[PDB]
Amino acid sequence: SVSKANVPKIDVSPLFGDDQAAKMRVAQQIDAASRDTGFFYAVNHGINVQRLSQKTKEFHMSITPEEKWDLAIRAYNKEHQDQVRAGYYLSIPGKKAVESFCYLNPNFTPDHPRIQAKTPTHEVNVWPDETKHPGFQDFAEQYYWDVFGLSSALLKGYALALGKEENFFARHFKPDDTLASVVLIRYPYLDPYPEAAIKTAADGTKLSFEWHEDVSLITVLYQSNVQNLQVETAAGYQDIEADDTGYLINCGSYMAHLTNNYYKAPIHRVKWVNAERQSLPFFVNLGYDSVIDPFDPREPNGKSDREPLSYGDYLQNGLVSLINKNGQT
Ligand SMILES: CC(C)[C@@H](NC(=O)[C@H](CS)NC(=O)CCC[C@H](N)C(=O)O)C(=O)O
Ligand SMILES: [Fe+2]
Repeated sequence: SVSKANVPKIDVSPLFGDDQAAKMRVAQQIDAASRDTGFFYAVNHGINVQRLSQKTKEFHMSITPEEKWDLAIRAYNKEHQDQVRAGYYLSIPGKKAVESFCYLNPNFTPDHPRIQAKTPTHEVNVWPDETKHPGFQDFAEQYYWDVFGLSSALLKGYALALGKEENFFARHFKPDDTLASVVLIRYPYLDPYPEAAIKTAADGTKLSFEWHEDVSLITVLYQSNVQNLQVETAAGYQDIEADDTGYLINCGSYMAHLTNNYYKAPIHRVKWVNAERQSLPFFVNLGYDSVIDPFDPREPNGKSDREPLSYGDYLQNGLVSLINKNGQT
């Protein structure tokens, strides 16, 4: 009754090199996937995902309630009015299964100009005690830059796919000001599983997270090997097969805006599965003042007439809207 989505595996290794024709062949595959279901797996990416999964598991399984309160975002701890994005998102025993830890650009320090100006969406990361979680902060900050590098290469592929010079997106994706985030999500095995944490879709499917478009330019996702994602097509939802060696890639709504919906942001949802698993997205966000003039690849002259949208305004509105529509995570 439920079909399986065509999600190609694309070797992205040429995007790190200087063979221009091989890069074009990767771009063609990105274009094709982006115009079909909107998802592809990036393989030969060079990231040590075994260590990513191990270190994340050690953190999730060793952190205590005391530490979670100390790291909690404002939604769970009224004392932390400056932590809207960065920190711990608590589970609620008997009611809410998912829990997660979100961190932002490690360069956002108290001395950073955007932090000194109190610009919305910029926060300084909070971390657990080094002595209770030795090496965790070092690993997590290094991971940020590893996935930043992969994402920068992917953005070159997207640029070439759309007929632009390879730095068209990447020039706005900078270590000093990127609003990109990593979220380390734990979906636990629970017996009994709290019914309040299961949502029923219109078609009767039991869900952990309802349909949505991503608030991102692109989303770069690593998940353990438990099938859970579905993508909407005109003929209904289709299952995305899991692969715990690759990164699952899709566009967010900022890409849809700037391409006049040529690359749509695919609508997707998370099925309920009672299994211990990890979901580790990196949301590729630009800088607060980054603006890309919209264009329409379908038109010879590329004219669009959609309004340019500052990334900061897009992100602030998008994060709130997603909470209002799909709930506080
Ligand atoms: C579908 C997965 C990416 C994951 N869902 C998610 O991460 C969902 C939907 S994309 N994303 C969010 O809630 C937005 C988090 C943004 C983050 N706090 C920030 O300040 O940047 C899951 O497994 O639930
Ligand atoms: Fe998503």
